[PDB]
Amino acid sequence: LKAIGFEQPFKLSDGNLFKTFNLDIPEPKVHEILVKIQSISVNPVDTKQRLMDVSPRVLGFDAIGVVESVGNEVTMFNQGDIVYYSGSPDQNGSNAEYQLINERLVAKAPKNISAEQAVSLPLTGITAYETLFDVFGISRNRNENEGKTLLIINGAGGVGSIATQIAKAYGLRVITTASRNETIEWTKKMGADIVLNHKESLLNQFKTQGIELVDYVFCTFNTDMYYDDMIQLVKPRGHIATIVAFENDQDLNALKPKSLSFSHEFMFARPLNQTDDMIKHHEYLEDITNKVEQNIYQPTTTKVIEGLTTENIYQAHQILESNMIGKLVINL
Amino acid sequence: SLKAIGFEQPFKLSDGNLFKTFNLDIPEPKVHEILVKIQSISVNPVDTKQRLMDVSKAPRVLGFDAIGVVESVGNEVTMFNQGDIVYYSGSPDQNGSNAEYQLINERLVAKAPKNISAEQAVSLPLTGITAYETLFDVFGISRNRNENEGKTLLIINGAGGVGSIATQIAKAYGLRVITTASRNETIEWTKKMGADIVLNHKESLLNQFKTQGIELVDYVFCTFNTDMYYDDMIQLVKPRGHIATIVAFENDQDLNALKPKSLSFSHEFMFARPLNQTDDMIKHHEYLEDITNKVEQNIYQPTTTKVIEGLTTENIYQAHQILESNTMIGKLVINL
Ligand SMILES: [Mg+2]
Ligand SMILES: [Mg+2]
Ligand SMILES: [Mg+2]
Repeated sequence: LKAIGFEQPFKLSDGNLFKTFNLDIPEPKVHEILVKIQSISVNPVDTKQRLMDVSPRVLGFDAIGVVESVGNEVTMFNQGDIVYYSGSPDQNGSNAEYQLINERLVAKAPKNISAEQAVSLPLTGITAYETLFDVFGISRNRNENEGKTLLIINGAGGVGSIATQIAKAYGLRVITTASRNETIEWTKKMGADIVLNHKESLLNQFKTQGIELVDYVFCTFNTDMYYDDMIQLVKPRGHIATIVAFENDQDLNALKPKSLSFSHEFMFARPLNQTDDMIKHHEYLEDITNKVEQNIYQPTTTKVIEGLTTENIYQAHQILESNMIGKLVINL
Repeated sequence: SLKAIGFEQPFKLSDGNLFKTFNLDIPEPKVHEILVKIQSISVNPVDTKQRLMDVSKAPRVLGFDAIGVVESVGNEVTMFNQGDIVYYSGSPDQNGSNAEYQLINERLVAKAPKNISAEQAVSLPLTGITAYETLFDVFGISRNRNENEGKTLLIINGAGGVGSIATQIAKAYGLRVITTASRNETIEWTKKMGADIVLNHKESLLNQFKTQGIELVDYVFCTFNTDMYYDDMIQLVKPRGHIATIVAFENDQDLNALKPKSLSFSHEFMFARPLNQTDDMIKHHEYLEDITNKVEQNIYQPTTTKVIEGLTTENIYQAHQILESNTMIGKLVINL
């Protein structure tokens, strides 16, 4: 099988240091299933994971494809199944013709949309579900979330786009931020109830528009810039979280006056730590599938590139690092 | 008129006993306020920190733990009658308990337990409300014992005021509690409070977990020197776990250290509810009432270990010195 990888970490200005590789096709460990890949997505993380040492390295943490084979302990899937998933950065990525993945991290993909559209959803969707249900602790019952408001700083990114949809489906009011006609229209398309401009004072906008302090705040870009804003905008005893690493250390005492909680969401904590509850990833992907088939969620692919090649993956990293509305996808 | 102990400007204890005795009018309670004739008070770390704040209008009167008898009530109070024996903590934005009388909103008060003395009961309001918020609000433990069984709390520095009562609460609600203590006095005391396992925070905590076969914990909170133990709390908590402090950091911290295990970090502040006049201020009443019920059932024990007799400037000063020394086990009380 073919794969795109690298031997050492690099910045793009170093040059295109992706190379092709020819590997075997293994058999699936007992709870593993083996997947022939149809399409993949590129995520901020691939650009971040490209900088780490190499213990080649093969990136890719979004995939959809057809189940080639499964292991003797598999009860969840069959050869033939069209499945999508994210996986984990300590196993070779989806940047390959074939890929091994544990069954508990996978779900059948929706069939009422194209493969290239459905593959916009696994990494971003799992991340958003973990943020809403595990971190913030919203109810699976829509009525129990009545009166709750979520603020998403940067609604137009991959996680922002799907989290908006999920939060709406589960009964929340969703406020997002977007600062140009293109990102404003997109977040509105995703279901935002109120759109604010993150390049101008947010608290001012809350005051102007009569917006009360929010239950939960979720930052998806430049958290250093918005740490104090998140604290100002959340209600006492509320909860703020990020999915973007900070560039600098912060004052945790700033959380004291309102007795706040701060969470750093990382969707790979479950697989990386082989947690008892890795199955939640399957459960979240399955809910996504159901809601896509119901037309409650819509996919978020806006750019498609054809061919899993070193020139392509490099271009995709150039694009991700420019900081995209919705998702970038590559078809094999 | 009423005697109150207070001060005109923030000061260090090295500046001497600048507490002063004031003669003040006895207030009348507003609609939902009660007027309490104070019997006993406790002195807490927060007293010593608040003694460093600018005084907006003189004098500043501290004191954030009280028990006494209801003298009167505002005209829509329904939760209490004249004569009721009640206890509470209150809030730093109003005159505190270092006085013969005090006003407090009814939603922040509960009747005290009847089976222990006033000097024992007053050890409980501030530490207990802080422990209930940490466990129920911050960590989100269940009111249902079964939902908590199989879970473990670690308390770093377990023998202080909040650590003492939290150990009891957590045990009552079904958790395993691991505490840390590093000298004979504190080890014995935390065991007496109910700790299942006691570890030494002067030695590698992770090495103690490995060698004793301790699984990573569900919840960690730190009651002293959080800068020193931040990285430890991250090491010892389970993936997607929750860590918290009730004391301020000296230094900024790397919040990316929370990322690998997708962790939550909370800074618990007991006064956030009254200071923001939150809609759910009644939780303070609710937690104080649960403490009273469990004391009367002999499930919780009071934590007073030192008593000073007399509300005087000398005694308040001596209490501040004792608290600043960070050597107290359990609680220090002053009887009026
Ligand atoms: Mg299932
Ligand atoms: Mg929670
Ligand atoms: Mg009641």
